[PDB]
Amino acid sequence: SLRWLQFGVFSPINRLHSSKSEFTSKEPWHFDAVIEQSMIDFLQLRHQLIPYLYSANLITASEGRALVEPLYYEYPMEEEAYQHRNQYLFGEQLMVAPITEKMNSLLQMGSVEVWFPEGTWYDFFSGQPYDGKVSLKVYREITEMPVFAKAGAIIPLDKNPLKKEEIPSEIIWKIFPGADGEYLLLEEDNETKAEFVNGIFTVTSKKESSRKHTIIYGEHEIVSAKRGEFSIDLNGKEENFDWNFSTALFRRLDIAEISYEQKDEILQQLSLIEEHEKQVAFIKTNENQELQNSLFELLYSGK
Amino acid sequence: IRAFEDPYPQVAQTLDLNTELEEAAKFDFDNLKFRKAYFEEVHGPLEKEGVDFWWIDWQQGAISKSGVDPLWLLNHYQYQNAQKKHKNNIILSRYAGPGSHRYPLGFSGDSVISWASLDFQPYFTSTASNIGYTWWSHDIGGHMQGYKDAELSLRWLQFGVFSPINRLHSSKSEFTSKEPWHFDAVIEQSMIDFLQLRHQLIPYLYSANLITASEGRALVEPLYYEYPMEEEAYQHRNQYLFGEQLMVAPITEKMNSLLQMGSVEVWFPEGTWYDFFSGQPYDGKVSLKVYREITEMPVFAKAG
Amino acid sequence: NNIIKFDKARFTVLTEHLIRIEYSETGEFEERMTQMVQNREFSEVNFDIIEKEETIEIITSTVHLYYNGGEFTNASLFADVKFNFSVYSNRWYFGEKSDGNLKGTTRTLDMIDGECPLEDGIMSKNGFAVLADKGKVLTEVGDIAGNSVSTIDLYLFAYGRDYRQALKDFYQLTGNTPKLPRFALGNWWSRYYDYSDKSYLALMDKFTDKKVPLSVSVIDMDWHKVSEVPSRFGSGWTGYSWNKKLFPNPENFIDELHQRKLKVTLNDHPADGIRAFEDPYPQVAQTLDLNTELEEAAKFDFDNLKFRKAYFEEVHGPLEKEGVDFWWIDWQQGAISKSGVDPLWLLNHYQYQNAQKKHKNNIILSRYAGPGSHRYPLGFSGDSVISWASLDFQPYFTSTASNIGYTWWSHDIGGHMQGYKDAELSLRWLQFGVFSPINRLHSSKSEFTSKEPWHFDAVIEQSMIDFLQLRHQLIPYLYSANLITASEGRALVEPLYYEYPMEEEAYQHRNQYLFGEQLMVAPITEKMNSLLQMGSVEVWFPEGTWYDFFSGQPYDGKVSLKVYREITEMPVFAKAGAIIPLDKNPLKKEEIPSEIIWKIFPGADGEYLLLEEDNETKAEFVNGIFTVTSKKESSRKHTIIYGEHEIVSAKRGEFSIDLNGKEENFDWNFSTALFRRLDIAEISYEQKDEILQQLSLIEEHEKQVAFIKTNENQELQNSLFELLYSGK
Ligand SMILES: OC[C@@H](O)[C@H](O)[C@@H](O)CO
Ligand SMILES: OC[C@@H](O)[C@H](O)[C@@H](O)CO
Repeated sequence: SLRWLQFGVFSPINRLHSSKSEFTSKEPWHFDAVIEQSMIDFLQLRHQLIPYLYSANLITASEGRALVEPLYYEYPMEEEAYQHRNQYLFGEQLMVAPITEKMNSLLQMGSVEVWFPEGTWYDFFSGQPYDGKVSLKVYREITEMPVFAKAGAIIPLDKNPLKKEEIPSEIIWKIFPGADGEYLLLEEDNETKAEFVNGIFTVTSKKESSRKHTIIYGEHEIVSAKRGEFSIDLNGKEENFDWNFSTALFRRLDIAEISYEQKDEILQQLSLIEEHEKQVAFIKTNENQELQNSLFELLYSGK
Repeated sequence: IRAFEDPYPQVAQTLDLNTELEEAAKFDFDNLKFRKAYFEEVHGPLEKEGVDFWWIDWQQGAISKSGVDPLWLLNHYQYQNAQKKHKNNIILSRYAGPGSHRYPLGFSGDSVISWASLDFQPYFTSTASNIGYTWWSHDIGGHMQGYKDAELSLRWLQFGVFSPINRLHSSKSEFTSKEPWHFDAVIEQSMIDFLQLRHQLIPYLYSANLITASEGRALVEPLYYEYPMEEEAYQHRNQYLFGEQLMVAPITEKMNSLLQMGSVEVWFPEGTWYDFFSGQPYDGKVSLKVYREITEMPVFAKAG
Repeated sequence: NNIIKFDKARFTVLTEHLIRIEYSETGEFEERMTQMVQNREFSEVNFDIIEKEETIEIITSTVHLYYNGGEFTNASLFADVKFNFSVYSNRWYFGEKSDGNLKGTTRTLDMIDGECPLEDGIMSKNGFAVLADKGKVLTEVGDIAGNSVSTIDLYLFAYGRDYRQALKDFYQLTGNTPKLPRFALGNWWSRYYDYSDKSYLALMDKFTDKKVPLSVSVIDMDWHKVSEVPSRFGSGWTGYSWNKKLFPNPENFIDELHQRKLKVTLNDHPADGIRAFEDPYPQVAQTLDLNTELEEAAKFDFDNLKFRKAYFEEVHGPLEKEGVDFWWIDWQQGAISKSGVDPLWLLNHYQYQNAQKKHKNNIILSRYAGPGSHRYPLGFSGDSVISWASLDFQPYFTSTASNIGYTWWSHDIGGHMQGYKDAELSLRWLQFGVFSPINRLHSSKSEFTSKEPWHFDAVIEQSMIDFLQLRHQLIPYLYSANLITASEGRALVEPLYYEYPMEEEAYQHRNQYLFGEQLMVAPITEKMNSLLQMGSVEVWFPEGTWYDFFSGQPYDGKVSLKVYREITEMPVFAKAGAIIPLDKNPLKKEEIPSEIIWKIFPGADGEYLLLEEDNETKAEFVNGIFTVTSKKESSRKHTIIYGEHEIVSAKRGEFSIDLNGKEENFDWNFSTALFRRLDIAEISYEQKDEILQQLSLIEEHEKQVAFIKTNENQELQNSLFELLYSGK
């Protein structure tokens, strides 16, 4: 039910529905506290995405571009773009690889094989980095979805998803460091251009308005509730996400339903072995094949 | 007490040791002067800093010149010495044979973390009453090695709350903490609820403690103590009487994923029984498989 | 000085790490040698004593040994080591076992299919071991004298993880291993088969035709009467009388083997003694005054001086006169004797002594007879079951034996009896055998178990012939190591933990070993994966740069890496700067090589000392300069191979050559190796094509590894990973 909702949020329309059974309600509070909270978080995220969704709607209607695109629309000459049936582009800034198989109980994580095009990619939620071009098995807890953004991506989010407003009074601009980027937010009665060029972020609009703009640069909120058109130099600011190998490794070993002797040995050897190639050699000896692939994803992001 | 230790100068003077050769005060509990140095000059300064009682952690065998197990010498003499610190003081140490119940508490040590270890422990604990050793303190959730399973940790804590002592402990792993918040919101909340319940039960537990001491009745009784002529009382190894008012059937096997519930076969003696938590009723005498979510434990009370 | 008495005990501090402990009811302590101990003369060492009325403590650099008086008990006699290898296994108690012992060996592999228990050795991960001396005392000249007056006699070893020094001082205490003769280090031929003189000589000539060198010709029990023995005598198992239908002129047959430069040994089953149908019986019956009309047997009795003398002079004597060079003592009839001395120990002790009258540095072939019996090489492990499990045990069994100083185990290469046919098992076993102390092919009485290479298909036969030639190329290296065992107490075969005592991985690769000082061996002891058409073993590479000795495939240490080989290749490695001498002429019958190849592994300095019968030759590699010198001059011609290329051919005398200009790199390359492994693999052609294309196209090493990580064949992932690791 939770994986299906994760997909629905990153689908054209997010309509919860069920047949006549007393037992098939999609109410988040039908489920346990963990599932309930994750469902509520995703349902709030859908409303946060409405500006991005409404803009892409106006693009479909005016320029004949689909919100959801097969990978081969953007990468028609890459063979891997035809080999990831459930992977897609979601508007122009986001790439989605939904987890659609039950978790491996030994890992306490589900997984999907992701194709990362040439470029630097970040997990939209965690900032975990990936060097494209590569095909890589990625693992997530049942509460986390594989959604990626390129260096230079700019995504607008409604800052007030619960407040009943015909158009957002406040937009968060979420920026992924490491390249130039551009987002055009089309609305009922405006257009707003966010530009990021040699570390300069500039917002302009065809019409003035009372809208207040929040800017998040990688990890850090730089500007809260700033009105009107402006420019800010982000060259001074920390470009790096907090995501780190050591923290992620500890979490994956800690949730895994494996032997404590194996957890201890993996934590000790990956902490002690400095050379990346010898860390990979160490995980290649592990008898649990899916555990190897999970540890490999962390070592590949951390390379 | 070896030559690097803080108390060594004082012990070396007391026992006439050659300090330039770094002569150790070797463990010798057969020796009156060694024991006196151990209690007065080694434990003494640590008790003056505020140590209330001693966890004697002996795993080095049964060899002495007297032929007396050093574990028995430690438990006997340290229990006696503990009464100078505090009225009705305790130790925490392994079982030293029949009569060593005079030196509570029992400490069962380095269990492997497994469903198997949990499934043995209620039987182990009630069976110990048959040699009068009624205060076993097990590492709740298991000590070492074994496998991670948050459900196992939660079932183990349910049992510990309805055991003689509820001591959370783990080995040296970064991964084996028994903190409730180590686990997900569901497991964490249930663990917190069970830990609160242990303190709710202290009046009951403390009253039963006075009964053990004055009347020779175990807190944890095998079913056959109350029902000696009932064959079913010999066929439910993990089922027990917990004081005089409660019957416990801990769940000690992983849940059936299709039901999202664990189960145990309970024998209900003649009479009307209720689930202590839910009020679910049961007409005895019957043997019935009972099912609980991982957050719920089978504990029963009779009408009245 | 180094002797302290207290109560009824005596303590001798032989080294800072070695203490003799004795108890005596009579106040007399034992000075005589024992079956085990040959020498208690050691240089004075420093230690401290705390002696009180009722207690003594002896303190060395590595142990506190305590005695509280009275009879030795676990409470009265104990010791703490001055190490922290364990949290609480650092105490020895008299008569108690502690954990950490790395084991030693056992009498035999008779009837063992896979693993069997071993006795304790003198080596422990926790730093101490006790070696009980339960043997009889010897006379000056080495005869059994009777019971020790030291009714308890123990050696406490407290060497920590200085395993090499423990073994050195054990050899000082128990006597060094004698020198082997060079002939023992070549290939032996053996088979429990009723050869005639003609059929045996035809086989030796077939070995020559097939380019397989041999040093020893074993003749098993069918040399003597078997089925002809009248049943009133018992069986034909014991025999001292030639079957004259098979060997009508024994002395001529043995001269024929001698003319082929082969040493000859006969199987001896001693246990039924010399019975009345035997050819030597009239002479033995005269000497021992037996009742010949009642057919009184000379029953086996090695406690008896007159029996031993009759056995040596009147039974072995005539066979040795016919040309028998040395004795295969094949005892499987138990440990019972009036003296309480194991008949196997008496045989090994006395036959090894007697064998020295025949030849300088002569040998026997016999089962292990307990601590000190390394004085009577060679070891014979006996009737192993022909199985993968038995081969998988054998490397571990062999290196572990060094922990009780028994360094010359000769296993039946390819296993002895029963079990199952598998040509690949036979080939893997020979690979190990070649890199073992002794390479003796042998088999039980089956028509189907010959170890002849031509028993097998063309691929297996050629590989077997190649490995059998390699054994003879290795005799210089083996002989030099043999002189090092005899002179310095260093085993040819060492467990990894002798060199790397502090590396946990040195305890985790049971079948991996150092073979002399220049080579590290990881034999494959499991059947191949048919999908890969390769077998594999997990290898621990210590820090440093390693090369496959055969291929020059490189490995950056420290790493644990699964390595894959076709059934025709063995994992043997050498470090940067390794120098290994090879006989250039393994098939030529020379008493010492006329020509040595010097194989140099580039990338560091190195040094090798080739010890011989009447020379020492030093090879030095310092800043790209290779230099050969010798204690004595000789006609010897030296060939130098530096990495891939022959630099100097057939150069005489001492000399120095600059190799700084020459190619250091081996040809071994990723692309060639990748193609070979994909090509032999029994996998889909679509997978082979895709792997070849992607690993060629993807340039970044980490993305090549990411590509192989997606492969659904887990073992193919590991095989491709080994290549990428070597190619990083
Ligand atoms: O002091 C460390 C010990 O291993 C303890 O943690 C055990 O609980 C003793 O049984
Ligand atoms: O003499 C026949 C024996 O069976 C030998 O072949 C064995 O190798 C002895 O162990």
